[PDB]
Amino acid sequence: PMEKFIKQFSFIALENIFRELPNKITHSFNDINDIKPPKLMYPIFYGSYDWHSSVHSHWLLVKILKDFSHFAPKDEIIKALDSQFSKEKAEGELKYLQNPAHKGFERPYGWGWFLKLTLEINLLAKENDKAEIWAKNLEGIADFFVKEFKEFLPKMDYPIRVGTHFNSSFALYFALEYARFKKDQELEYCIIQSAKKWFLSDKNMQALEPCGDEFLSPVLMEAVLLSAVLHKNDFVKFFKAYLPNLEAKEPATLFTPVSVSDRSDGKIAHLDGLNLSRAWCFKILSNFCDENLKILLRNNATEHFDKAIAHIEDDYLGSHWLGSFALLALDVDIL
Amino acid sequence: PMEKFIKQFSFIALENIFRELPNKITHSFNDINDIKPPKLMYPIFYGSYDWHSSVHSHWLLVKILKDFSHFAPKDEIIKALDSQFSKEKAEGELKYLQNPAHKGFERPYGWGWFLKLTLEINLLAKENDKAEIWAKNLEGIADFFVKEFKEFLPKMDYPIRVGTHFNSSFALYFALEYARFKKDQELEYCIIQSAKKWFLSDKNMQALEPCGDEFLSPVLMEAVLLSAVLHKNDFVKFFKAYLPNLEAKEPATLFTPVSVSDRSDGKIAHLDGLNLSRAWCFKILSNFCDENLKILLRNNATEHFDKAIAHIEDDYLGSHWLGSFALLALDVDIL
Repeated sequence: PMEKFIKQFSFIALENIFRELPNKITHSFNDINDIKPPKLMYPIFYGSYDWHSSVHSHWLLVKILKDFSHFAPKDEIIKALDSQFSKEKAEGELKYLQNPAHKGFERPYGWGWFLKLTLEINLLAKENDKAEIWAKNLEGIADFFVKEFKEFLPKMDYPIRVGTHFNSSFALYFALEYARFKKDQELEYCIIQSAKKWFLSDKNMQALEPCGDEFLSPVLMEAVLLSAVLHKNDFVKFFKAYLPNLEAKEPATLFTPVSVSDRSDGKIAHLDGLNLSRAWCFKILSNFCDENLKILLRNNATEHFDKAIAHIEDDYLGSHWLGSFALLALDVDIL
Repeated sequence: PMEKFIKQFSFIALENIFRELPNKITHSFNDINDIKPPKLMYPIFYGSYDWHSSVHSHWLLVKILKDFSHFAPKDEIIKALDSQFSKEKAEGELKYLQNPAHKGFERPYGWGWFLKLTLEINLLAKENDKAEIWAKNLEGIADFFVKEFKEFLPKMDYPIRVGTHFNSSFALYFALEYARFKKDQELEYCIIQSAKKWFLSDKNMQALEPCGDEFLSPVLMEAVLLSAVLHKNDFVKFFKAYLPNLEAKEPATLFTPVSVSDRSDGKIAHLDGLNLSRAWCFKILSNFCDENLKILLRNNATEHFDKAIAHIEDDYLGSHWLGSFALLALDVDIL
């Protein structure tokens, strides 16, 4: 069952990381000469349509290598990642990141996904010596993003709730996993304090969702971050007041997989990812529920997943990223 | 009182529209040679930090020329606009827009602001012979955006609510003004039908605002669009059920000017614009209210405006755009 998915995910992500065109850059500069093709600006992450999608397509391959290598073109993936994760190319990425004219680049979606990639590489490095070299070569970029989080989070009086790549909860969820693995107590504290400051008074959520270009659910992603930030007992109480009518399938929009009118439009194509990431969030949250609601949410997750899984290769505007959310949804630890 | 502001805004905008650096592009391409400095990609709108801010800095200058010329450096503005709005440069912008590899560029914020610019030029062309020529030279670009709107709105099953440049209500508010001036009945119908479909069931808004990078209020901007879409008596009934506790200043966030922790960060700097755009929206909405709520919202608007107006020149990350929102708020007809 996973066999078909892993083969498909492998093919997609391997094509993504090397595919140069089409591409979209979001690039600030104060020097007219600092306008170059992505291949030169981003020596590793130039493919997969944009920088952050290339990062998590690399993550998808690392995750497949760590946990699903029997289903995957293992040798091809290892050769591909080896030529990508070199010291010189990583120094090129760090050079772009550390240039003051590029301040704010990829905040926070690329930051969180990069820490998730670094985390997955370090976990693979527990058994694979090549991944220990990859982890060493990418350490400087990871340290850059950790520092940027520590510098920026204290400035955030307010969260960013929208279900696009600016979503605060998504990026901090991954940064928190990274922080706990690295035992970065200061990053962990910064994230926990920020989440509590922003979200602890949220209750009886309206959930005006989805919006036309969202690939994340504002209310679910926030709950998922808080499921890692709060103590279990505290989270269960918070969650019951947060969405108090879930057992009646309310708010109804969360139990209705979203419609996708045109997969050839880059923004509307995000809504396929919403059905996938809703499935992912529902599975995570199901582990904090009593048995009846647990199964209800997992059934809901499967209905959302099934509405999107068949379309992840319809268009490169989907296939350059949807595989990562499909695997995230599939791989949640069911407890 | 307006005198200081108009001379200030003119001073700011004339520097903006010709200032090349720093700059930020959001640029998609399917040809590796299609990566050029903004001055070549956008022969008119290469300045003022980014394409859409350049467009509405041009609007600010046109608006000043039309309605505040006694306070303005008219000869300098006319000379600047004359060299900007040439047939050759407009054809260059249109060439970029019509390239299929650039599909979706600047949707919808740049679209609405360009139609607002075109509207103001066409109004100025009733009295100024040079604006007649500018309007002819920009007509192809306006026609392009009108066509892209008519093509895309039927695909939007869901609105975009976030208070950033993806905000549907902001862009459609300006596009609707343009449509009514041009007597484009189809564009008007598209907008009205979209707004009704997206928003008519919204009631008792939670208003989890602001978020950290917003320069628009989701709930207010939506009400402002509906104030132009619905008949007055329908809007009055809708608005009362929409924010039922406004007369008791609830939700409290709408009566609290937002905090701006760091004006040197491009995203946090948006929060200065939010205080200004809230003031603008409150003034518009006050004209639809009974005397009690009218007075409350107008006092609230003044406090929001006063919290931001002094900071609009603190940093280029603000001055490349804040003047336009200051003028919008100052220019609302109090009825």
